[PDB]
Amino acid sequence: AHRGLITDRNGEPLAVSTPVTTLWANPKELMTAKERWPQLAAALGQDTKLFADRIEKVPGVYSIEEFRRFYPAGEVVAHAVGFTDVDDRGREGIELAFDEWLAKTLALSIDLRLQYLAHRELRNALLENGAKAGSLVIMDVKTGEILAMTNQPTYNPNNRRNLQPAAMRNRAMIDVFEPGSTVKPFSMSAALASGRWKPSDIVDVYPGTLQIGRYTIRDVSRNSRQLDLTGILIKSSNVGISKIAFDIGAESIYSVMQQVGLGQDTGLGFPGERVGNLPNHRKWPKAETATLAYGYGLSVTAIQLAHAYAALANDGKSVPLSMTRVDRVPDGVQVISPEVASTVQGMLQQVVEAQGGVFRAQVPGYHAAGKSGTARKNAYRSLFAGFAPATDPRIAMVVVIDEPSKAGYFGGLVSAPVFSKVMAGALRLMNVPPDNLP
Repeated sequence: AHRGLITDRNGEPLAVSTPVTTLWANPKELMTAKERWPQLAAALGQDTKLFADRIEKVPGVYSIEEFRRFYPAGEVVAHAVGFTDVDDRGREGIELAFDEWLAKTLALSIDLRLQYLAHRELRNALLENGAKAGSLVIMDVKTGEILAMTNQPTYNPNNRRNLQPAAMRNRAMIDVFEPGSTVKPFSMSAALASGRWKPSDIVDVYPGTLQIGRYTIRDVSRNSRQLDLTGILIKSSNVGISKIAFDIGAESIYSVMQQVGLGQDTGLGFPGERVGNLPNHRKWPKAETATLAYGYGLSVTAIQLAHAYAALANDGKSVPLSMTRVDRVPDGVQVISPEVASTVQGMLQQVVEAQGGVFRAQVPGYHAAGKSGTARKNAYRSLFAGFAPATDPRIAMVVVIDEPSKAGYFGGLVSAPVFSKVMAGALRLMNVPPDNLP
């Protein structure tokens, strides 16, 4: 049976059926032309005796047209597309998730142009920083479509030999990690929604440490005393966000993170896909309120993180995630009030653009918003999550760089230049008009 074509969103082929032949034979018609057996084996490329024992233009040898898959883009979309086995059955990715449907053309949400850009830049960043692995997710904030999803290391699905187990993992969907400072905008959304905090309110975070029993909350950058809420985000102050969290209570923060999908089911029927964990306590301990607020008290995937930022970018409205091309966009759910989402967007723009901010995440020609983070796995993950253009957001992106060995001090900000280059390239390919012109 001829398997359905898989294409990218523009009709580019990603998985195609090619005809193969099971040269079958009954052990009774062949047995009438034994003198022809050696000649068969010689053309077939098998040993005479092995073939003769196996049986025990040739009579009894007939063709049966069978099918097999090939992947025109190879390693570039290996994890999203996946592959079929010898018997042409979906064994990984979309091939497995849409197996019944395929065994009818299926258009993915992936834009192969953005996929080649993301793959290349993620690969270059891994080589420059001496990193072990990486992942990069690009989402259309208006449609919920996954426009690019790349993982490094990757494999060639057309050449499945000497494969390393590391290359097979769909990291963007299966690797669970603590998002760290990238979840502070959700902690800020709870603070703003509480009615107790405004962006201009000040928190005293000096000396960049805060003692809670035998536990010590520490900021990475410790040159601060009074910080407003934008400053807490710019400086990644774990101390500052913990004090806000003690004032608003962990329950308000847990609700926002739950609503944006952190540690929750994305709704995608993608095989292997992880959920991570968003803890919930009857009575929250002081240290867990703080660790939740600064991103160490939960575990998420890169897809959930991009999805959460896509909701923030889309004025607090969450559009369901999709791995297939979206023609009719679903209604979406208001997860953060639009006024709060709008204020948090403004602060995240300042994180990238303000003096002392993440300047390497700046996108030439556009206003961009985002937040960097480190995930302490010594070993760590460098993270960057953001969206652009900040005035009418179109794309949300998450960059994950695992164990950058060549990064010294400022190692945690290794993901920010990748976001800049991939965001600039994606917006230009998408013909997005610049919103930052002097």
